[PDB]
Amino acid sequence: GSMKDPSLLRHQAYIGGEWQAADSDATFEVFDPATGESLGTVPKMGAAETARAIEAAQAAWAGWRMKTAKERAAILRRWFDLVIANSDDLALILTTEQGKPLAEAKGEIAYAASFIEWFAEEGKRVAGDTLPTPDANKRIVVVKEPIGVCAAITPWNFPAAMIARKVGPALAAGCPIVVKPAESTPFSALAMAFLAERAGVPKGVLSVVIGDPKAIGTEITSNPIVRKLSFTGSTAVGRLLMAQSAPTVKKLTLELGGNAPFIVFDDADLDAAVEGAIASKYRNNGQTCVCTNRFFVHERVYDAFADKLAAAVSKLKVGRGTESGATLGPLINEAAVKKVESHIADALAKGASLMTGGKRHALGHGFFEPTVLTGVKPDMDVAKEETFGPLAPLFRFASEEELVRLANDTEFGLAAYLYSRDIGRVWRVAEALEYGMVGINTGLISNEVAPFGGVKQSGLGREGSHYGIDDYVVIKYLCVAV
Amino acid sequence: GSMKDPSLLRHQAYIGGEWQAADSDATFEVFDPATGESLGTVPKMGAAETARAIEAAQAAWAGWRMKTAKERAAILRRWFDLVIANSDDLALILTTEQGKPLAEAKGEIAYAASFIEWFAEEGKRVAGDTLPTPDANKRIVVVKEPIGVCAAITPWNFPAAMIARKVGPALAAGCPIVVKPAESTPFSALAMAFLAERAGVPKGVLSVVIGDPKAIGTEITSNPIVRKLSFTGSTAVGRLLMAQSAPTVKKLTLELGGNAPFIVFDDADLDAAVEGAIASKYRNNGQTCVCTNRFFVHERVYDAFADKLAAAVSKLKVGRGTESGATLGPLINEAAVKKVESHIADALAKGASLMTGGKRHALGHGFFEPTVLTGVKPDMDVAKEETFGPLAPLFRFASEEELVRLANDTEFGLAAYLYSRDIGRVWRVAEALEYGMVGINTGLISNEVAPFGGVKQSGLGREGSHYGIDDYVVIKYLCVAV
Amino acid sequence: GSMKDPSLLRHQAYIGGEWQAADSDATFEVFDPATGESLGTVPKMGAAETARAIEAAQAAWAGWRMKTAKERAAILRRWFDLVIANSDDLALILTTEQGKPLAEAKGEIAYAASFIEWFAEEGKRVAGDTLPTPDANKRIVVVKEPIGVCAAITPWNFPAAMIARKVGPALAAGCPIVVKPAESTPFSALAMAFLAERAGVPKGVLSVVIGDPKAIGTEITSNPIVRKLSFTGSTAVGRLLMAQSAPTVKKLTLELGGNAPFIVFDDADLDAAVEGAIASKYRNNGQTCVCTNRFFVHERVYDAFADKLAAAVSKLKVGRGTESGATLGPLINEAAVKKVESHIADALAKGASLMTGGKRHALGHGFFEPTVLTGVKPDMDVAKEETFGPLAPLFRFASEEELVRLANDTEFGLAAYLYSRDIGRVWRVAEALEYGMVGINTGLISNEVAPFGGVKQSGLGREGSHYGIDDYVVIKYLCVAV
Amino acid sequence: GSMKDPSLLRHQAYIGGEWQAADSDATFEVFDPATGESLGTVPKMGAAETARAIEAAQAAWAGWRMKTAKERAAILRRWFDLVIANSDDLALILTTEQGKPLAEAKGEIAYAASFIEWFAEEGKRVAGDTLPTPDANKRIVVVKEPIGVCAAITPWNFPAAMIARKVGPALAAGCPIVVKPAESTPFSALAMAFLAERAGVPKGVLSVVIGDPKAIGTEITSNPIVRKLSFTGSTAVGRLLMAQSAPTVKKLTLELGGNAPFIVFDDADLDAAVEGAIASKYRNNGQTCVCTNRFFVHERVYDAFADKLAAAVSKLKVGRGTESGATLGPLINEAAVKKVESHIADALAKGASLMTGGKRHALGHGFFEPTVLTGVKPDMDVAKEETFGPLAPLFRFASEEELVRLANDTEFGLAAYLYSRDIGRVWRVAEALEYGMVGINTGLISNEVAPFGGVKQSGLGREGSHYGIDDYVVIKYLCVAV
Repeated sequence: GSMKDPSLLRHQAYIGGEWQAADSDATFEVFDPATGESLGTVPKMGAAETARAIEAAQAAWAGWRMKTAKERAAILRRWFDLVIANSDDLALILTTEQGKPLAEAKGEIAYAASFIEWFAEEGKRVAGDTLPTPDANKRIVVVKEPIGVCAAITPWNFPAAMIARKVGPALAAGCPIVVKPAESTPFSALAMAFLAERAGVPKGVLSVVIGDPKAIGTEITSNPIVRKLSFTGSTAVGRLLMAQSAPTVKKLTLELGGNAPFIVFDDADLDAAVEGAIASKYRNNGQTCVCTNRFFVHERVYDAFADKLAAAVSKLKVGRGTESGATLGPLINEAAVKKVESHIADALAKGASLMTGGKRHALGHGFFEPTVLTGVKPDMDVAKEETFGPLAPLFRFASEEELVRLANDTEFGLAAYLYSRDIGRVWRVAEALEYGMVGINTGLISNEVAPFGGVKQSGLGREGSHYGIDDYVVIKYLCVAV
Repeated sequence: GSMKDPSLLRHQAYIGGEWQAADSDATFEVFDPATGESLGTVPKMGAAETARAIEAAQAAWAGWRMKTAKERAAILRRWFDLVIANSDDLALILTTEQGKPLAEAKGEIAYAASFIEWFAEEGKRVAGDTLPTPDANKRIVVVKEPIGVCAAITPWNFPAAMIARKVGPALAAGCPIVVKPAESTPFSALAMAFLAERAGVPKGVLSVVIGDPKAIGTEITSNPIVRKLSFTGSTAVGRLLMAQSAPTVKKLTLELGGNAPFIVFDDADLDAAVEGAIASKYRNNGQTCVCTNRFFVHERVYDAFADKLAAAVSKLKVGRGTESGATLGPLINEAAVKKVESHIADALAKGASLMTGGKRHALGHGFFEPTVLTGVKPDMDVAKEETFGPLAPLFRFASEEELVRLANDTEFGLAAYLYSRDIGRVWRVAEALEYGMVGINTGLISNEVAPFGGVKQSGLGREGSHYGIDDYVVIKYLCVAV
Repeated sequence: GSMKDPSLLRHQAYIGGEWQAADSDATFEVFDPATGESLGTVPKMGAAETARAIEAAQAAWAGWRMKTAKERAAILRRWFDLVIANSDDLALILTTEQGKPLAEAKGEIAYAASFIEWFAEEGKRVAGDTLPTPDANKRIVVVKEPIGVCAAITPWNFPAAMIARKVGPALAAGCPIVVKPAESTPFSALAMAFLAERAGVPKGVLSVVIGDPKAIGTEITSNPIVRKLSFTGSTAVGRLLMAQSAPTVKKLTLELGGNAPFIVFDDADLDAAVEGAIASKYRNNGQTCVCTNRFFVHERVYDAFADKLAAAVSKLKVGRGTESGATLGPLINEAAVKKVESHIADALAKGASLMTGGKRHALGHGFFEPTVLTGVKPDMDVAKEETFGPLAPLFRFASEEELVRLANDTEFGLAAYLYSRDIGRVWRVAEALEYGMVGINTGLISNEVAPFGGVKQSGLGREGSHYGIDDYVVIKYLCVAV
Repeated sequence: GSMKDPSLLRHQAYIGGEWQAADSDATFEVFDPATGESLGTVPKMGAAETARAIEAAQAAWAGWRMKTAKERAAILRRWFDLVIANSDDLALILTTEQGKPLAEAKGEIAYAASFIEWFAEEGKRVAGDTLPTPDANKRIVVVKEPIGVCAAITPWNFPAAMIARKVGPALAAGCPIVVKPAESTPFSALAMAFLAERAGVPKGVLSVVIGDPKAIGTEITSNPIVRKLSFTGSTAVGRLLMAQSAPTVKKLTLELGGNAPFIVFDDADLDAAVEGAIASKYRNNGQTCVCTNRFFVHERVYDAFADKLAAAVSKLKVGRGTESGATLGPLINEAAVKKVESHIADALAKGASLMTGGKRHALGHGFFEPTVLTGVKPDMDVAKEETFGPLAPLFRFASEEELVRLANDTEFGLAAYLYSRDIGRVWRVAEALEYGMVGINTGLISNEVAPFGGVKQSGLGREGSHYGIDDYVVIKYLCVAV
């Protein structure tokens, strides 16, 4: 009702090119995380409807792959344009359902938009090889072709970007895709589906399914038609999805939990590290995959860094995403708040000091006071688990050799940040760090052209860049007798 | 004992760079598939020995990865030369335990060697990117680094080559590897470990563990130290290994089962076709992963191809691998023979016809008569199972639409072969075929410069070429503030 | 004149981002090649004006290269959109000043636009390297940066497309460019430049200089600020420009003359070969760099091919470009008419038989009759020179060995065309052909994704594809102590 | 004389696979630059002898290109294996003919051999692409093939490594090569040619021509058979060869002259910067092309740098190459000595001061005292010209912005060196420097895996790395109708 185009808010799922309600007419409700008020209902679908979405995708494949990359890119770039054109609404829809301040959601829409554009262009560059033959009577030619029907289970913390990142490459490679978005935040996904429809995406090529994650998830992983699956969420769930895809040996991309260390050295520019700490810890209220989970600060600047950070934090305003000056929104749901409190409680019981914040905000719901902790030790839960909230735990380190042992002492290896001004120390530490991504004197590393992903328990594959499309195609060796 | 160097025949496993028997002193016996005799005993190890193997690898990693690509190349190249130098003995050991003729045994050592050399060279070429930044204040640098400790489980059909194909890339990358080879053929695996040891491979970088396939398998898949696992074998086991590797989200390479179509068209050169048929079918007594399973012949040339194939097959000489003039050795075990008999009896029952062979060979043991069958229809078992024996089942087709349907009518998609003279037809059929590898006017396609692997249920990833090494490295994004 | 945007027609040059007359008010006239009428005037500049353009490009470079690839892509994309939006006007200017039919000029405007788009995207993908080091205390990083001020000299046959193919990859790579279009068709370049102003290309980044070919040329080649030059035209002038460019060791793209053989084999589809002949021979009245210069038809199908070619030639309509249905415009000038005459007269004199046309057309001016010749032999002038007109010289041949020798008996090696069905003969002949580009069973091969360029005396470098931007960047190796 | 294999010293040229004296039986003499004592005679050949070597190259091409890359690699690896095994004598030949210390000569042998190895491996990896078509009816296939007959003209500073830098990539590409080495140091070329003959390099594939620089060069550049030319030497000669090659549009690789700045910033590790000064200024007695020509040291560190520099120069023992402890052999000839003295006198005349050296060494001939100069300004000769002698001229600088202007105030741009410890500065400066190669906190940059070459008047193309082979091959685009 508050949009230039209210038909962007959808209360039906998108199955095989058609807008539909659940087969049983079951629906669940979606609430504004800041106010708690109802935003309406969406379908509560399951295995049967997902099966139809998968079949449709299979039936849509031959016609979609038969197009040139240039043609697919004409549709994708039309989709891109529509996303740009409806920027203000898409952002409002997102802010309302997910929480983040309008400025951040407009960032997310432009961010999302750029993945569509990037993969439109990449589609035209998926390239094979002609190679030198080891046998004179033979020639070697290698081509690439879409893998088949793709599926993707996206999370709630970036309800729009996550759709573009997973839809973009599949369609660009010549694949149809079935997407199950997060139950918390389905509107942003459906808003994308609707604009993709307008752009001229053929029926079946794109499906957004909404309902029960075990029912839909189970169908996706057991269905032999689905040849590749992408999942961005918790490490725990990702391990299970790998197990359920094992019977049909699916090609997997897994984007799992992190535990980002953010390292402020002896010789770092302190102010800039503080600028980069606010960005890497407090944007999206600390709920991103890439968010700092552990601060490691050198003895010799610990005291000075902590003050500067405490100051910086106190200039951040908490309030509803639609209010001006507002930079920290609510935590997504009730369970998110209880997690932060748990980490704070564990730290306090183990000897930590509350520098600032530490409790729920008076505005209620998901709002939580930006928190800084000092004297954080590695026996505390925050050393081993992700907070997913606005909490800055500061560990102390003495030596570069101790740091690397500290930073790496974790199951996960997604993002990592490092502030130092010495060229040789930067490399030595960056190289030693078991992480897929490393920010060097920057707190913001995410973009469309760089390969995004983790190592170790943070999963498999890479999204964005020229590396992004690789997982969505499969390779063919042609050995030609001459 | 008929070797220039009798110490190549090993009866102890190679753990952490130490020759050791099982912790409980247990053993199992290896037999000669051609003559039934005893080739000796090897350790029957299990979990605990594999665990020490795995820890040894981790202990060895820091040192091995800190060598330059060139320094690693030196050692691998010495191992190459040592494998070349000891070709005859390696060929004898291989024939003795596996069955294949000496010519094919020597063929494999040569093939195995070229992999070692190839990856030695590739290691010096594993490369990252520098990409144009989307932010003026930042710089994008991409680097590649070893994933971690690797594991490989290899089969018996190529008990030397498979070792080079999986040890080679790992080491080149900068990875240590634990290798559990087939219990039917362990000596080939050990002999190269022995030659690798002499080449200067430091202790812990290579292990060859021998014994209980389930116990050793479970240890490998559940151990968190193992970050990537390669497996070549049956699709049924591949699926389970992917399930078992899930709790740790390991990088998987799977070279699983196939169901190769050999395709003879209207305008094929029949004499060339028959030459390719014999080679793609009767290599290694039909026991390669890429062996023709289903012959599809066009109705115009069906009777002529059948007569020419039948005549050629009947002139092939069956004997023990060491016997000069013999081109067909034994099937590996009793189970293999019975499978071939089952496939024949099945086809015969359903109305097919015997053209040559069909029975077990007078020499007994694993010796089976090279067999050709006409009148084979898609309802017969061999249409859906791999034979892994010297059986040419001739199916029949009329059109180009029909053949694509029939050839792709399987869960598998490894190797396929296509004989036709029309360029337009060649490309058309090569694109429509869902296989990772396609021979065009040839029946021999396997080399070290071409990427080897399948699609669908044939597996994940590629081996050989510049593609082979990518699954042993992990990529790192560096965002550098400017 | 009679266009939606009359201001698209330009009568001033674009020196350093500002529209200017010659320093000395001098001009020269431009005439319609179909009807001889004065189309208006354009400046007659030289060394002085060219030096300001060059000096302007250097002043603009710092601010242009400082933009992200993303940003430059946007500006080029705005230019792309305008080129598409104004497609109809830009066609008529092109037809009016060059002569080719409207359908063809429209086709060229799209071609031209597809190039702007392509390099907009390639600009974002110019990539360097991180390499495995051969000395453990060092690290190798390769990066790529714009070369510097570029210059381009373009021909008259594609006066829209050539501006796109040279301005596109330059600006995309971070490079400024000074252009001198063919003084026979300068409006099409000026129009493009005008739309680039509208797109927001910063003053100095683009310059279109018009006037004395030799003075602008000699100033381009003598000036040390021009670090790279791109030339598309005759081999004669290409050889001179390389020499003039030696004292500053410029980077050179040279797209020179060809002598394209059109090869029709024994077992070809005759009807597709005729379709191929029409498009490769008579499009833009035989005035393209890739236009067939010599037909080689197998003895066995000579008459059959000649008859069908004669029939299809007669089906073409000669007339002015603005008239509907007209498929053949005039030859761009009188000297071009005299070249065609010179070639025909020589063929007859040495024994060739005329089969259609052979003289100038009734419409006068540049109009010449569609011409086919038979009994053509290697002693003829057309065997060694490019006609650049609607002349189809048919040569005879009796074998594969003989064809390769005939097709290669030339100093040139740009485009070549081959019609055959036998997979084995295609590869043998395609490989044996000393040409940069080979069309197989097609007569049209020009597009944005493929590397366009020749070998031998046809020049150096490649335009388009991902190879196209590479000559516009210089590579820097950074050796970094650890 | 005193060499394990006295037949490595050749007094005859190598033409088309046979050792010949000139047609006219003319010769000229080769002296030791440390004693003046005659080392023997070599043929003084001309056009006629070159022309033959070229024709023999054209003849040998087909049979050389026909071999697989692996087959060519086995021949190149035996040549590698013969250079390593005979490195002792080859070093001694090199010292004797050129001057540099025995130990340095050995480093060059191992350096030259590394190139042979690298390209043997690279030849196996020359790759084309398969690209996504913009037209459904067509397929895009790109292959690479050898360019044809290659010529190389090599200088004296590296009489062995330069041979291998040009021959390796050529033979690996599938080309034959005619090499004319420096008239002053021909024995390294000839010894390696001899080894190549023994290695199994087919006759005609490699020729080494000795005689009149002007006569041989002119034949090479005028002959249309020669389709590409690789040159390393002075910029002046480079400009002439590009002019001479213009009538036939030859593909050029030009490694031309430098003007390297070694930059010592405020925050450098001064001891390490000295270790890099010594390594970049006095290696090969200042006679390398990547030699430091201009030292730029910051105001704060100026004094302290100079003191430490002279303090390391005193440890450097000038002596004949065979004497133990000799780290500085003689310059090549009197003309080089006259040049060093020319700069020193001009610098003194304009204000500079002598720190150490400044005179001819007692030993005479072409030995010269290692010289350091303080108070050098831009107005001096050594500021614009290359010394090619042991002369460290120390320039003073204040701001960063100033340094970039001074460092780039030259037409040349091969190597640059940069010492600084601030990550941000290293990147800002290294990006701003107009040079093909920049060394970061190191004086030694040259190796086989990195792209070697310059920008601006320093030439065209790259040597070593995967980029090295690209200039030896040609791109063929195949547009296949399907």
